[PDB]
Amino acid sequence: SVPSQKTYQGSYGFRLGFLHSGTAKSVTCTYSPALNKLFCQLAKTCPVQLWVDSTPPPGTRVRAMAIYKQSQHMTEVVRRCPHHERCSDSDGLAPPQHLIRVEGNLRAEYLDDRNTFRHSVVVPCEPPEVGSDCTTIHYNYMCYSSCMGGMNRRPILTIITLEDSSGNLLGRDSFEVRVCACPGRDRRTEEENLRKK
Ligand SMILES: O=C(O)c1cc(-c2ccc(F)cc2)c(-n2cccc2)c(I)c1O
Ligand SMILES: [Zn+2]
Repeated sequence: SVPSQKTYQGSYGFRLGFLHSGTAKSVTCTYSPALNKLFCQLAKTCPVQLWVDSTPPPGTRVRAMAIYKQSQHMTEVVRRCPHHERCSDSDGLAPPQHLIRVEGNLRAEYLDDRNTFRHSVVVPCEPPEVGSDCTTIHYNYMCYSSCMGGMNRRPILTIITLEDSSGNLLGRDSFEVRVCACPGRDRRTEEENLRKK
């Protein structure tokens, strides 16, 4: 009915990481550690790092799913709004209803859960490239937080799960997301609101 959001490093020490992009007016994606919140523009690249202490087995996968953050909306499926689901911006792989896409990975799979109707996107784990210490997934969010008939100004969380080949849980992390026109300004505003409180 509601997916768990409990942080769980698990046996492999799984956790996310984010770049330090700053809060200039021109920034397209920026992460606030104080808020545990990603701010991004519509359909722009959101780099999310995956970190582990030890290598999970071959066949491990990484899934992303959005849920509403407020408890009174958490049973509602997060989906694209009535406008964006019809705007024919498909990449050939993501269903037009899905909020979260993975960019530039032909092995991404998109699930419409047959029991919960929730959407998710899952990719195989791949080792870091030589010279790197982590792997990065590039996500896109395909509706604004404000879209009427969709998120409708309600905050969402993205839950990232590390899963075995059967889909069993190996690790979990999460972050809030706001999809907005000016992520740098909005991050600055919300961090100031937190400081004043
Ligand atoms: O250091 C490593 O060997 C390493 C290895 C993997 C990895 C590679 C292949 C596989 F099948 C399962 C896991 C990995 N990873 C990729 C997505 C989630 C974690 C990471 I981050 C690593 O740092
Ligand atoms: Zn929309």
